Amino acid sequence: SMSVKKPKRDDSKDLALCSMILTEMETHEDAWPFLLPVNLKLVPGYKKVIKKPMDFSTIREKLSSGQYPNLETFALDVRLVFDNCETFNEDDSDIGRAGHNMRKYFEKKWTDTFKV
Ligand SMILES: CC(=O)N(c1cc(O)ccc1C)c1cn(C(C)=O)c2ccccc12
Repeated sequence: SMSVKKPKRDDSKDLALCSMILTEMETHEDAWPFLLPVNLKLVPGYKKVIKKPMDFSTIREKLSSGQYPNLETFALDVRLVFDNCETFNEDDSDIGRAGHNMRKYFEKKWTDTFKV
């Protein structure tokens, strides 16, 4: 409360750490469905069904331009990519399985990186 400060983690390295994680995501073999935005003009259903499209290149732009207030808003956008993928794709399709793989890959990196 007022004049009572909770000890809080050192967040000075978060930008660098999130960029590192995003780089590893971008270079993962199964990253290909997520490297660019879904083409809203060529993919029927997507624009109407997926209310908040997100992809790695958009996250990279936002990260490079100071549009993430904190590390949690970054993680939200990464998870949005995979939540969108699950909504639109069958689990056993190539894109669907890529998304599950990439979510697992992300969440372990997230855990290993930030609760030291
Ligand atoms: C151009 C395009 O729309 N896609 C795409 C396809 C690729 O092979 C490589 C990269 C991308 C961005 C699609 C991504 N999709 C996802 C993530 O569900 C889709 C879901 C349905 C149809 C297309 C896509």
